[PDB]
Amino acid sequence: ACDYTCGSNCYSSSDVSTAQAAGYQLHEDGETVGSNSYPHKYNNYEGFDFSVSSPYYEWPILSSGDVYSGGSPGADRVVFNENNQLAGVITHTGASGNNFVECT
Repeated sequence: ACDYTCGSNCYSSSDVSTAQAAGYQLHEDGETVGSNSYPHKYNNYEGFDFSVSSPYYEWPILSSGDVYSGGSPGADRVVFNENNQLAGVITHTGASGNNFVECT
């Protein structure tokens, strides 16, 4: 199981989906979290090979705390579009300017 082990953290790809509907439910609800709109749309440029849609989105995924709301996730950050599908787990720290990149 856990196919997204980043920073030495075998995250469950099935658990990432739940957190995937976390930043999504908010993006579609129009509401927001913390106070800076965490769930936003990612344009992508590095060089991925996702196969979902164009209008991606970013939101932090956790496996112990809970929905991002009172702390600082950063680094891991599964992407998505508007159906809680899954663009891929990208990291925001393993690349200059914590750019995003498939967890490898």
